[PDB]
Amino acid sequence: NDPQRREKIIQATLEAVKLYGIHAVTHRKIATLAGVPLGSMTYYFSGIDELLLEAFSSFTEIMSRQYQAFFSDVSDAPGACQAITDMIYSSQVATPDNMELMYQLYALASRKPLLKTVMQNWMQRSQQTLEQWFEPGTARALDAFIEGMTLHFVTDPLSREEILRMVERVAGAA
Amino acid sequence: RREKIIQATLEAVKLYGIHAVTHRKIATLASMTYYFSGIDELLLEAFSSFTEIMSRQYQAFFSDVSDAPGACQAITDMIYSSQVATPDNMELMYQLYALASRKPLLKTVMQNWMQRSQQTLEQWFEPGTARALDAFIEGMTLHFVTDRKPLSREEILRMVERVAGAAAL
Repeated sequence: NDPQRREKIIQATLEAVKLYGIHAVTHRKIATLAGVPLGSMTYYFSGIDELLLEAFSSFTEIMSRQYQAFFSDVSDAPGACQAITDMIYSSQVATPDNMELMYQLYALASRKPLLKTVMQNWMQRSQQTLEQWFEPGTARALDAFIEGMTLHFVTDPLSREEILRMVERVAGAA
Repeated sequence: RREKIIQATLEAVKLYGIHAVTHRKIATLASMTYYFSGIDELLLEAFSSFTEIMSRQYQAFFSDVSDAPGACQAITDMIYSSQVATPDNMELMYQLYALASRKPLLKTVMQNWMQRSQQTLEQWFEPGTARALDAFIEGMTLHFVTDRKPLSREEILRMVERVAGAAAL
């Protein structure tokens, strides 16, 4: 079955999306990107749509891990305000490759429900992280504020000390 | 008859993909090579016009607001309204954000929008609070599109008032 080469194909599909367009993603294009035979495409996946769904799925699991990374050294809610600030301060550069792919996924999800399922599982994770030090009502508000705050750079402001003080107000703690 | 073309472009974009869009698939959805020559032209014009009408309506939501508490109620209504439905043009918006990252004129038109929304909220809130309110608003509608567990009007208003802090009258 060869799990590593299945992973490669998903990697190469993702790479074939950020590079050219999802409209352009074909079996041949991905196989030549993955350095793999045409047959492996049909052996592992039932169709381009299962493949795209898996690649987007894996893209969001990457993000989730890039997300909970910021909470490595967080014991407490005050440290969690700091990690949130770090994350919003740090991801002001770069690159809008992920964010570009992600806004593509938000819009596509509103008319492809398998993809919406994947989006939901991705946000469950973010909220679950925050609930380690906040109650859901605060976790939910902080998640939304983090997501909106990130947008407000993808168009283009603003100091760490200032980002921290907005976070601290959305959290009201300590 | 540019508006037919402008809305066809917007309709095509939302009706199956961005890059997908062709000068024909647009043409059937409402001169093309003659009026509006470049297919990317076109998107710029459609998205600009879209961004201007979106920005105007958001402002208009606050037309009868006189004060900060009123403004917290208005924001809560707007956020709750977006959750019980989900607005017409939220896909085009996420598409917009995707293009803004790649093409600088859409970054600039988007930029002009964000300061429009902030200028409204600055009529009652300090720009730090106005900035946080705008981001909270944007991030909340993004969450709706997915769709997380629904929030009551009561929960949103409590959240909005926290983010506004003082005033609260």
